[PDB]
Amino acid sequence: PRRAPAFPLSDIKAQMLFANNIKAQQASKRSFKEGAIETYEGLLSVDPRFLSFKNELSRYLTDHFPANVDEYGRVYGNGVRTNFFGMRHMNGFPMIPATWPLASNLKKRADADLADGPVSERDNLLFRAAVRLMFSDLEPVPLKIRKGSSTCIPYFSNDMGTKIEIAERALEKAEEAGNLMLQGKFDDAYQLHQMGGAYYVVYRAQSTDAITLDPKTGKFVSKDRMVADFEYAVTGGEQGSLFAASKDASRLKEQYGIDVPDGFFCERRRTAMGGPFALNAPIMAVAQPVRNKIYSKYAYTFHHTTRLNKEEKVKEWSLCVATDVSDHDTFWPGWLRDLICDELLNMGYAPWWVKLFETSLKLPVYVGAPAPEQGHTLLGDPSNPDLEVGLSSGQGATDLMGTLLMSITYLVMQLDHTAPHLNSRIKDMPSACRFLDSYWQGHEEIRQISKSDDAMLGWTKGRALVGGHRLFEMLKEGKVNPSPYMKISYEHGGAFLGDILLYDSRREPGSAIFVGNINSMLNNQFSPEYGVQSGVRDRSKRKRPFPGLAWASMKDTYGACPIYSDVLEAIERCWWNAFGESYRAYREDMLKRDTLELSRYVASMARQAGLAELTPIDLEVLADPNKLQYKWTEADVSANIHEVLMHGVSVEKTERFLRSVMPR
RNA sequence: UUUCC
Ligand SMILES: [Mn+2]
Repeated sequence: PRRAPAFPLSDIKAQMLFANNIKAQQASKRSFKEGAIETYEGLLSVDPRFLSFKNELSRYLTDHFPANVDEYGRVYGNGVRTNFFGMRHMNGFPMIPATWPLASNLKKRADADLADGPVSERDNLLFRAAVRLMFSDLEPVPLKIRKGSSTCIPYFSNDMGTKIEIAERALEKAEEAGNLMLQGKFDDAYQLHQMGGAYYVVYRAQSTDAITLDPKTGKFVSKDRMVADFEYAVTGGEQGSLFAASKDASRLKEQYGIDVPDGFFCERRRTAMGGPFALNAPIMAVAQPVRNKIYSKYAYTFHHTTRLNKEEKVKEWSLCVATDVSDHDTFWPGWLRDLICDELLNMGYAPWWVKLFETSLKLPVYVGAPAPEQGHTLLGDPSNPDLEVGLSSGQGATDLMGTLLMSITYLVMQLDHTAPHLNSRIKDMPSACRFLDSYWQGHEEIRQISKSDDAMLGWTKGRALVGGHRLFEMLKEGKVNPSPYMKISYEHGGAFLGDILLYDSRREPGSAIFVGNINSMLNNQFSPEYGVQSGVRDRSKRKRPFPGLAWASMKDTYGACPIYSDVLEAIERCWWNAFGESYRAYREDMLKRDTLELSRYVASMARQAGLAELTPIDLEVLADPNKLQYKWTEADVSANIHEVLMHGVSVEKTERFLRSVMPR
């Protein structure tokens, strides 16, 4: 196919993406930046003591607590699934270069042998039924906005007052914008209502990534992460190249004079996309009600809170298969965007709104700075959005899009390889809807719990069970992809939304339990993805508002991990060796300070009443709001806490907008 | 100095 058109920042098509204000102009030109993060107040991620501590702790834990994962990927025993070398990165210094995002993934899907559409009429009915059950009996709620998040293109505002106006104006003009777009007038819709333009592409750190220690050599080896250069991204991989980014941290020595201990590497960087907020608002105003619906009526499959919440569902199963999807977002199929839109139109959704939604999934991307001297290039033409990047992370319903794709993909897997007898129940729209409605409520012999690309597939006793074992066996074999839609395999060390499924000697769901992933405690405490941003006065606007609070929820979140005690002690000990102080005491102080600071933000918080009213979820979220993105939902957090992090647009304004969008 | 329960 066509190479995607590309425009340098100086071109008028890219200039038009940035308003005439300093923030926007700076965001367009920002060059590649790196530097140690402030892991905790006053402590840099590359401080020699800190790196010395990480070297001792990581070797020690790996030594004493080797992974306990069987050949079917189930974890048992110490609850450890891999070594602990993941903490060995110079946080804040990225691998170079980061990837150019692929402008079209059609070829990437075809070459991996994935389908370019529903392969059978049955699958077509199931994807559409997913749309009818998800988008149908919605209740308006206010549109909530994350504090301090940017409106990206074209204003790049972080001001709540300005964001609320942008959103309200957007709900008011979405209809006119959509209609413009239905007429092919995208430049007009963008110019008049800022609905269009591009996603603003930033690079985020995945702070821990695999590292192994080669026994032969005595040297550590970091996992290679492949990246696409510009030619490759704009040609969907037909030209250019895909190569291993460089994680070597040696350079930090001559560049910054930072001492780099042996076996420490640069961080894996991932692309992140900020959507043009005027376009996302009208999408988010539908998305939230959709979530409220599936997390209530289809709570069994989609609403996951605690380890025990998950556990209750899974222990009733006779077989539990922990799947893995490779690179979900970039393999996500545009044909599903078109199928969902087509079905929304059949259900009676406003065409103008469907068009806004369709366009949000075909938008050009403005690439910032993947490496020193590269970037500042707009991929795709905003005048006629036609990219196929897969799923953009900043689209307003990204989680729902991944969840609809995968939930149906895993059901198909179960039907295809284990439950042929259920096919006669899926004959037309009504029966598809009935069957999927029952399956999602956990009422069938095949079940699943999922969220985007994480899931656990279940079989109760019955006809499908024997097929379930053959599927599992097929996955263990790993030679044949069990799905025509995405690359599915089994998770090496089964886990679900952060909890590892700990199996005893019987290796059966009924006697298994969900424990916290101890390695994640270590990633969160010693390799955060951001520094403490102590320069940002308003903590509610920071990426890590109250880091100290996580100490208070630690026992609750990881206390069930078998080596919990051991890990806390190895930490205390290495921290002693490295810093001459008690880590525990260090965290109790951090805990007290943040606990006090938090009352400055909580109205109902007696200007010093404890943390008495806060749940463990509340605490993890206050220390790391990102978990509200990949793990929990607004509804899982105390309302007074929710207000610290979010602000809403009037219920009356969203209600009126939603009435003009929905069928009935 | 920049993203979506
Ligand atoms: Mn998993």
